[PDB]
Amino acid sequence: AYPMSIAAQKNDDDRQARALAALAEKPEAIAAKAEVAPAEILAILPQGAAVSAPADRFDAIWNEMRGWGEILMIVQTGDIVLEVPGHLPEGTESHGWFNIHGDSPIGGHIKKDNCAAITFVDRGFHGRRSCSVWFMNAAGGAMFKIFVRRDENKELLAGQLAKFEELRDGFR
Amino acid sequence: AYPMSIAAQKNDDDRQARALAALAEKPEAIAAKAEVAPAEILAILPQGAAVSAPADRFDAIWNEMRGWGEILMIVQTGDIVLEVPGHLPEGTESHGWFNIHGDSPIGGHIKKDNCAAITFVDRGFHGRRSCSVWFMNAAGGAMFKIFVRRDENKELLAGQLAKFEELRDGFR
Repeated sequence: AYPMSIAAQKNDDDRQARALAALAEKPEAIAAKAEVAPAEILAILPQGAAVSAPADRFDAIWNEMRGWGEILMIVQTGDIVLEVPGHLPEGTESHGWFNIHGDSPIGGHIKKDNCAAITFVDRGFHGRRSCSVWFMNAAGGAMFKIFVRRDENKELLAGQLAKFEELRDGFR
Repeated sequence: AYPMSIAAQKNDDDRQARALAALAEKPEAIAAKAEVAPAEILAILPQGAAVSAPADRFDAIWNEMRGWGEILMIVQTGDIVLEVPGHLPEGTESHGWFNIHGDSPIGGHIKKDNCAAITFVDRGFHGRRSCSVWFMNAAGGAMFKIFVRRDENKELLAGQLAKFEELRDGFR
């Protein structure tokens, strides 16, 4: 909106430069924080690796994932990474918050009105394919992430993976 | 360390003033963010309501709580409050991180080297007594919180509560 200055644009150009350069380690998105916000590193991944749906699809996507079986819920801050396996429960909504409680260890409150985008990330993570759904906030960071689980043989669960790909493809 | 200025001290005094004043709603600590950091509102609660142990007690306290049975783990950010019921699993440590994984839905990684204090909070929460253990970071915020559970009758679980009080009293 506001006019840009030569230095500001230059600062931007250099920022993107560091972004691309930092991606050198092709296979953690947050770690690649040499420069800017996670959503900026996501927009720089190979085409198809980061497919976003509009925030208004929040309820449809959540309902969809509730049928995926046991997934892995992950919330991360600079002090902790909490990983909780479980089925996604039904949620009720009031004043911008999506209150989730059901027969699952995954419970609490999601500030749904803070969601700016929902990005399906399908990329190599340290040698292996990783599939997850990132609910992004207005600041370009992940509010939380839902990961597709792996089986005994360490491979992405077939049935769940198919549903992820199916949903993700629809937004591509 | 560095010398204070009249305005800076005044700013501080006014800050504490807002803190105390905001506490008007005697029974959420974070909500009381009219002015400063959570640890500052904690240090303002009635004597005994917030008892802190030194960060070096991290392992002893975690081991202690692992014997408390099913507790409630809570991590909160501006976008989400994740509440996970479960037993605390054993953890291993490497490079400042406490990696917790076991027979429990509570799993992941805690940045143990970021812990500055562990505060036992025993206070009225909206009419009723609430007991929890806050692992604080250097910035005066809670990294995560472990809450004592309630039973069918909605009262704090007797056996668990006793262990909490016992441990907390020892630091008072």
